Amino acid sequence: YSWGELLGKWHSNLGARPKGLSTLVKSGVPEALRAEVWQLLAGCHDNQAMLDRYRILITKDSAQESVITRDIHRTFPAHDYFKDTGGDGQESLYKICKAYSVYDEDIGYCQGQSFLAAVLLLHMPEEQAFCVLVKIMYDYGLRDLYRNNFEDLHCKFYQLERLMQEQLPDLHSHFSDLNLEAHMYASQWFLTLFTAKFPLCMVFHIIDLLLCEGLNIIFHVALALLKTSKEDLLQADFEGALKFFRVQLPKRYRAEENARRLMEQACNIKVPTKKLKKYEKEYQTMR
Repeated sequence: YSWGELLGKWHSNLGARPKGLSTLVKSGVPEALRAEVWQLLAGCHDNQAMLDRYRILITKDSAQESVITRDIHRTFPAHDYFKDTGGDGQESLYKICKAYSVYDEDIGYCQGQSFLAAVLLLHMPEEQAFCVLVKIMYDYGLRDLYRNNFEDLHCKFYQLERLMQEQLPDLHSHFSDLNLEAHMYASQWFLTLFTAKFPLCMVFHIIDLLLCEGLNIIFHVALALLKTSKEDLLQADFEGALKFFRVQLPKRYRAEENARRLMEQACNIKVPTKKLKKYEKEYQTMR
């Protein structure tokens, strides 16, 4: 089945996902089609109200200049589009982040959010990147992870640990012996959607899957990463395991072949909503 046939049908029934979308996203959106598909998946249709709002938000001043500026100078600094500090990429990135800090009047701009903005900007006009970023934060519930001094993120750490305990017991046993807990290695995984440390070709694939199947995909990729790395991690001590996550693990998905396979593995791995429910309740009652 093809993206050509699928988009043809999508465009003739705008408010409804056509069949076979999931199987196609699983293999990955062709780079060339991402601007269009991502905006379809997120329910962005060249909105005029949002365009006019954005043009006003980029004229307002933000409290988080310094947090944004800090993040921008370290967002994909080896990529040609973002390398130089006076460049059009960084400027556009600045406008997006500044517009989000004003748009979201409870959370504002969050540390590491510029990595996600950048991924979107690479594929679409600045302003469209803003709209998809707003969608991901609000509709896909990414901003809720930050809410309440990170309440729901902590819940999500518990869930991954219980999933690991059920699906990777040897690794869970070894992590238990080391007191290596999920909040030490998995915070950027959940908060930045891997865009904080992982390679562009890897994270583009992540955005494909997230926008289609929602935030639960992070569980799938986290577990696939842990599974493929089992033997490295099993021989690691405390400091080694963290150094492995922060430095060695990202380098392994720099190429399109290794990124494609990991997403395949992530999609074969089952994270039943029921089981997530179970663990969420377990956690909820604790506090």
